[PDB]
Amino acid sequence: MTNLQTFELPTEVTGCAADISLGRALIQAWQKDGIFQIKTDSEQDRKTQEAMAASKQFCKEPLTFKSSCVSDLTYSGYVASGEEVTAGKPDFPEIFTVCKDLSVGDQRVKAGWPCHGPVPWPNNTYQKSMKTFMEELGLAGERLLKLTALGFELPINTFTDLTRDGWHHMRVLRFPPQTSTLSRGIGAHTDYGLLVIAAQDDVGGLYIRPPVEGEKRNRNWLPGESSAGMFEHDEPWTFVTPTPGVWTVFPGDILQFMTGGQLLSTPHKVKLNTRERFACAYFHEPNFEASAYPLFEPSANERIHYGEHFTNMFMRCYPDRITTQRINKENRL
Ligand SMILES: NC(=[NH2+])NCCC[C@H](N)C(=O)O
Ligand SMILES: O=C(O)CCC(=O)C(=O)O
Ligand SMILES: [Fe+3]
Repeated sequence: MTNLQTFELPTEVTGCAADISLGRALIQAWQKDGIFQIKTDSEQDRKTQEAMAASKQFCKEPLTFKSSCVSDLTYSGYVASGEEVTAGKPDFPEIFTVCKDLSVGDQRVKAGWPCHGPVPWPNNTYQKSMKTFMEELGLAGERLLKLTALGFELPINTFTDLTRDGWHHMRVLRFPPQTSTLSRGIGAHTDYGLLVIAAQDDVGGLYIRPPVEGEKRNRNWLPGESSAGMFEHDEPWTFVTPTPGVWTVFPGDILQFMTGGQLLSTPHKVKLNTRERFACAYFHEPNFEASAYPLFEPSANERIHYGEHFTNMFMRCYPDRITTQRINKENRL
């Protein structure tokens, strides 16, 4: 598409008539374009800009310091440019991943649950900026999930019943400038949870793939059907033009599975630009222990254990990271 649809969400979603009309409109936009925008208010906008500023300041730190912000208990922390792999090929942003920030005193960490541990924060100002941002993003994700259930004529809490203490996380990204021979930022892929809410500066680089009539889509939660790299050099790829005062929203793997493909996990990719590009991707996820189920295929026994999918995905992102080594050595998976 050449112009994405932009919506205003209400502060509370109760199931009123306007809620149902909006929820249906959001679903139709996903089914046509693969993505839509939501307007941010003054607080959401500010929190977004504060997160971007903290990201830029952190990236100015020496590489030796950034590399120390790592954990062997959680995937939270720093990812160097070229460390992450998508379809076996290195992605080139530097990243700070924020997963659920759990103390070593948390019962799940004491029990050795995979991926559970405290964030290796660079400092407390950075910590406050990202946690405040993710609180705001979580409120938007809960609204979007209630509206999605209403748009499908499902009980309003269908999806939010799966996101109590949800495994929400965020990737804080800086993409370096391109060269004459290299412009790959992140390869084509689909994300893993229910929703992706994303924000970006004014530089530009994100492309998404809308649903395509007659195009079968891999089911990225299954062994031999990874979505990484698929369609990477074939049209259509919609450029997500930087637009002031909005976040973008598209579905992840769990929504595709639960809706039987009536929604599709939106494939997307990032190209390096002539300038460095800052972006934040937020993932509104089920509880780590939640089992997603088919909504429209009754008598279906299939399930996705979300925590298993997250753990499998991040191990494939970072096969050599100390986090992955400890999972392997201690057979946490
Ligand atoms: N942790 C992520 N969400 N990474 C997004 C990029 C795709 C990821 N490297 C993959 O192979 O699936
Ligand atoms: O750079 C972006 O806008 C999104 C990056 C992304 O897809 C991701 O981190 O999952
Ligand atoms: Fe992504």
